[PDB]
Amino acid sequence: VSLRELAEKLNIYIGFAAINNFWSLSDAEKYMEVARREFNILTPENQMKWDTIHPERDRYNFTPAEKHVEFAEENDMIVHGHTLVWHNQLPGWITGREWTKEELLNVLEDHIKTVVSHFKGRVKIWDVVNEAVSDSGTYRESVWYKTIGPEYIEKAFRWAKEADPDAILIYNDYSIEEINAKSNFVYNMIKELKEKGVPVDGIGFQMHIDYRGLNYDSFRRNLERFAKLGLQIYITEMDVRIPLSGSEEYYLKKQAEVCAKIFDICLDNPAVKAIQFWGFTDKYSWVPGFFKGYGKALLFDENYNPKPCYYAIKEVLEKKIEER
Repeated sequence: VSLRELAEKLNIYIGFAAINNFWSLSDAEKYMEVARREFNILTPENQMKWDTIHPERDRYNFTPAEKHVEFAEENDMIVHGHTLVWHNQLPGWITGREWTKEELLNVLEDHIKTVVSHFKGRVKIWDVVNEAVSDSGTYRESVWYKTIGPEYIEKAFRWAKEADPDAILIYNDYSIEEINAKSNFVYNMIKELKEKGVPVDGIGFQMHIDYRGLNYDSFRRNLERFAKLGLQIYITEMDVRIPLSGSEEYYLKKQAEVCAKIFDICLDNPAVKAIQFWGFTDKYSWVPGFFKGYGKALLFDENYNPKPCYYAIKEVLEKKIEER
């Protein structure tokens, strides 16, 4: 039984992030086969981002993203868009010049409406605003915030909902799984947005954690408070990094325990609608390059062979189905 088959029985989605030009990889055939066999939701890792989809002020390139959508549709997967507003990897036409509030607001609205309208009805979930809060519990001083002020967030959501009323719009961020200064800020930010009628349909927890896991009680309580705001919950970029030194056997065992616990807790909260990993094979992962000294954070090894965490997750899913 595949992960997606089990997900269907529990009425949730389980998926991954698709690497750039996955269709032309030297091992594209094997990569795509594992993907279609196991998952029912796909997030383009980079090809829906600004620098790829909107390379010049008046130029739009949907070509790569369309291949991601085509693959998903052909293999019965829904698509998760990523991401409309972010501070990293912005094109030179944005970072290379000074802006005024009015000019950047027009730029932001134009981008959001064009991109969202282009995939209207084909992308079910959109990461509208990504990582807008600093790691100190304050607004991140990005070009958007510094130029426009906090209103860019509320406006991004309203514009996206206008372009596609049926799309589920979410705020996505890292290190906010537990109750802490950062998630507290996010909680108040979203509570306030929804009080004002802003269309924030859900929240996304990236889940970029390590073999040590999380404070599970805090995670459970945090999921509960966000669910009570009337939000759908998504685990969006999960990976459980382990040290590339020491006993791999020991770390993969801890990795499996962590994955099993996260799934156990998520499945117990009906607001969680999907769980995705930021890739699926250790052969293709952003972890080694970002977290020095770490890696082997995914479900399958470099040879596409399932790891301990894969079986652990599957058993948890099967257990939930039986109890129901």
